[PDB]
Amino acid sequence: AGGKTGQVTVFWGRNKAEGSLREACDSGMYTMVTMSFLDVFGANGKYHLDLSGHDLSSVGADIKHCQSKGVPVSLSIGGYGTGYSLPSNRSALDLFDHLWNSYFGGSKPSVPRPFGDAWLDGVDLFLEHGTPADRYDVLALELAKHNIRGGPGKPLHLTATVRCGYPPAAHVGRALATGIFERVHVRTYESDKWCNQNLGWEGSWDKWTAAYPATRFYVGLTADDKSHQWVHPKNVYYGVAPVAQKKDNYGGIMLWDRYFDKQTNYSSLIKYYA
Ligand SMILES: *[C@@H]1O[C@H](CO)[C@@H](O)[C@H](O)[C@H]1NC(C)=O
Ligand SMILES: *[C@H]1O[C@H](CO)[C@@H](O)[C@H](O)[C@H]1NC(C)=O
Repeated sequence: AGGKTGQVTVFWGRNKAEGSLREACDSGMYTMVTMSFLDVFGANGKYHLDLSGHDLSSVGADIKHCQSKGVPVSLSIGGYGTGYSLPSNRSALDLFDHLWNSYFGGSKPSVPRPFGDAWLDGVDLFLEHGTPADRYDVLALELAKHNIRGGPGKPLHLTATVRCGYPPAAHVGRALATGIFERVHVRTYESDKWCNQNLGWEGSWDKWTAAYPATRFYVGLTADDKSHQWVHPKNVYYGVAPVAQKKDNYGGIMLWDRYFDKQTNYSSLIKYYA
């Protein structure tokens, strides 16, 4: 049976008023910060990073500062938008190259590095949109092969942030089928009828965790106390946390997002139940 792990992953980059990345890591509330989102990519070779107006000039320094404090920083690709797809093996490999040379251990004269010499700690796949033609499995495998634990490089935490419902959309299922994802953040705060904190998340949680034994599962909760899917701390303590932790592959809690958490201080208590 699983149990508390003390792990709390939070999303950052959705609202410039949420403070700098450095501030997030300095709060001592998170064990991982995931920036969002690289929202444009595909078979045409055009890539875009959208951090909602945040000052990009200081992100590199903040990333390194976070890492020095033991807080890894990841980059989520995708999002709720419609500007991305990965319809071929070639497009998947080109995206890997772009990520590698722009944010990780790669270096190419023609490719600028948004955060300078900072080297990110992971990649999260937030694939709201996709088709059976997408090849996220090819991208995932390449990223997994660069998760080095005993050689020239550093660990790369490969994750996916998915909808509550099981089974997942085909393109997500194809990627997860590789079996090499380290963590999956199951969003239980979407309005999805039959599958959210109000009703059905537990059943889906059972299916998700059982289907991917090698992957650690995080319960995704919203820090927006105005949401109909918000879970009061006392209900996380006596309900959500205990139930989620019954599974052997429970990994922790994911929070959406830094902005909301900053306004409600949700993690102040939640980090103790994770
Ligand atoms: C694309 O990659 C997948 C997985 O490696 C492979 O099964 C498929 O044959 C590839 N498509 C081709 C033939 O380029
Ligand atoms: C949570 O703590 C912060 C500390 O700065 C405080 O500003 C905030 O008002 C608190 N949350 C509430 C009750 O709004």
